[PDB]
Amino acid sequence: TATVRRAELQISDMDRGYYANHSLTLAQHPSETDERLMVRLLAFALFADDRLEFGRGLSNDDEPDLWRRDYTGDPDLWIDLGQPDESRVRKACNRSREAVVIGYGGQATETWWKKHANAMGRYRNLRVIELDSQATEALGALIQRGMRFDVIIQDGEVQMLADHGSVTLTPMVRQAPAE
Amino acid sequence: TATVRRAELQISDMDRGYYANHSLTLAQHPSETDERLMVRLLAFALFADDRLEFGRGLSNDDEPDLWRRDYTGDPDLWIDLGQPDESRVRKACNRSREAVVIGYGGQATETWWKKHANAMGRYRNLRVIELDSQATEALGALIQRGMRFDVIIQDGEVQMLADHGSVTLTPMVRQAP
Repeated sequence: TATVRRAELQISDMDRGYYANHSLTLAQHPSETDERLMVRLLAFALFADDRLEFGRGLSNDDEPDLWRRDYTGDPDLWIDLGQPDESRVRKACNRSREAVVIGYGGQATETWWKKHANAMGRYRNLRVIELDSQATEALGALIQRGMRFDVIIQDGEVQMLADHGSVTLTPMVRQAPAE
Repeated sequence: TATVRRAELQISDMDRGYYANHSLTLAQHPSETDERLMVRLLAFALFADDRLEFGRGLSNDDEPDLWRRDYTGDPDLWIDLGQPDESRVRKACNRSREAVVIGYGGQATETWWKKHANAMGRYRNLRVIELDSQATEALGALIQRGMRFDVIIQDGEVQMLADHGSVTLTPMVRQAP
């Protein structure tokens, strides 16, 4: 039994020049924790677009957790949460204009990076970011069936502000595509 | 007219606890020696951040060699290479959260420090480092149009490793916040 959540995001991104409002619906898979759901919501806010959509990346074969696809269907942006294996990383870079991995697993994610850092330099269209695990776990505690967040982004720092609590974190960029 | 230099850096910095890969394009100003191009690439590695940028070149006096700026436009980090005037350092320190002076050149740097130590000590947000001139010269000889370096930093010692060569150095911290 999946459960559907509503999320309203009022986004103020100083870094992007992005100000918009998003009325979202998220189906929480039975295997998806509250923490992972909120990381997906946060991911949407970090990359928010009129055309960004949640994929069903948890019936895990073909889709990312989030994606923006061009007007002919091909992925422009492919976002996978967690610690995808090498083949999943390779696939995403090969399949999409930009691929993003968003890790949040604490020591596991640092160890994963140091293990694969030399390797992942082989990709030029990959963005790897790491979120502090204690912050994501605090963010998961703010989960509700009907949510409203101000997402304030400024100088690489993100605040997720609701009437019932707040979490602020600074995503760590391990790798970004060449501009 | 600028010479386009691409560089990939794979940084493992055990002193900052900073681990990241960076893909950069530098414009080697026609007046910029290969040595100081590589010093500038090294300066990025020493202070690497996703929001660290290269300033415009010798063509523009008034920008630092590298900087990180806030949404406001205030420099969070201000980095000058060589022997800047004390008045320029004073102004940089006043407008930026931290300013950095990276000395390279050899005998140029020591005398600049013999003259300026006192006045610069009253800017408590200033960092001043000196790079050995033998090392920066060796670093410059490793220049190419498409460069890939592993950068390992531990206990103040930096190793820049490429397929075609390696350089090790220990920057000398003359002043720090």
